[PDB]
Amino acid sequence: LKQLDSTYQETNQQVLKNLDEIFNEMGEEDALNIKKAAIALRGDLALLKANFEANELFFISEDVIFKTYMSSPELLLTYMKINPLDQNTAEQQCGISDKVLVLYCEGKLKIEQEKQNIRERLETSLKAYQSNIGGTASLITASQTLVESLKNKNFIKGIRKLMLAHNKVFLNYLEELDALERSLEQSKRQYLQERQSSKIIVKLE
Amino acid sequence: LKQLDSTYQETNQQVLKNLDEIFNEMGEEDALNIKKAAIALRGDLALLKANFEANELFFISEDVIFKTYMSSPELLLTYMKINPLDQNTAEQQCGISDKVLVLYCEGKLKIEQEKQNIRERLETSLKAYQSNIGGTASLITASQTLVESLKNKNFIKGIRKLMLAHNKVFLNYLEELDALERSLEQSKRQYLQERQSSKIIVKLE
Repeated sequence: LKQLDSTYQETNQQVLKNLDEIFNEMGEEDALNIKKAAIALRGDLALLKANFEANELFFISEDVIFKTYMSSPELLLTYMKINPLDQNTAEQQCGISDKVLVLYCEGKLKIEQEKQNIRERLETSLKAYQSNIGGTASLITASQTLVESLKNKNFIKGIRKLMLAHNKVFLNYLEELDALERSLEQSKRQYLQERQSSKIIVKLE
Repeated sequence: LKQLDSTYQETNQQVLKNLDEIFNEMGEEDALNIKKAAIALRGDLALLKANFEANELFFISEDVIFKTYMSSPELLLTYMKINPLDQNTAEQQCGISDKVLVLYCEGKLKIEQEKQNIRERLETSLKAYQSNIGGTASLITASQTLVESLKNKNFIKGIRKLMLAHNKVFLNYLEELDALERSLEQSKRQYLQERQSSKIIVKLE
């Protein structure tokens, strides 16, 4: 049982952690729909958690009963001697001359009372579970699909964006060489100007 | 760029990490299909990684060129003075009386050579990318869907299994009280036997 809890509680935290990842008329109703589902799933999980915690509290106190005065007939009858029933029920159901048989009768009633207390708690636990489980499951499935979808988009985006950056670097080298080449043709043009000037000047004595 | 890498490389590791989660004729071809897709995605990612690494190596060495002898016409012409072209090309394309114009001609050729070297590398990078990206994307989507699906099944299983364990605990208390009650009726039956014996014996003097 102790293990089953830690598994349940990691599931619980992690699903909630997933939900924390958050912040035309078709997409309006969707954008709402997502966050309505998130608060709906927080509620669901809160109710299921409280219900598991209620049972586990009951189990601790109940286990002690089955170790002590519900552990054997002898201990039951000793316990009933010390803790008799309301004279109300003892008159009506256990009105017997034999005091020992009264003790047996009271023991039987106490067992029936405890059976009932356990039945009631189980039925309560089943209803809490049953009224949240189908919606909870759907909502977990929905949000995992969202987690998946976003991660997936980000993995692929991470590959594209680097590739586009690499292409920009390559194309930039080409831009730079074009600039360098036009700048060199211009330097050539000025050299040719300077040397045709120098030719003319030197010729003149 | 440095950032874009770390994002890409987390994507890379995490997708591979996902794949590490691993180990009627309809389900035969599926069970194979999953692991064939996994090795197919390892290959894809290995090729894309090598291609990004090849470019980033080239960028380091290339950036130095554009800082040094491709940074200006003056430095180019100084560099060409020190490192002239093969006399092969210099004869055929730069056969000029003016040694300075030969230097300009050679500079222009060197720029054209570098443009070509960059074009070739870009086209190589585009082909490596283009021949793996569509399959890689599909396969990432497929495996995320598997990651999602398994997690989802385990979250919900984690809730059911605890609930079933709680129901077993409740029902066990009921089993125990039934046992206790039959055991008490039996203790009563023996008391009644012992006391009817005691009644008979005491009466006899």
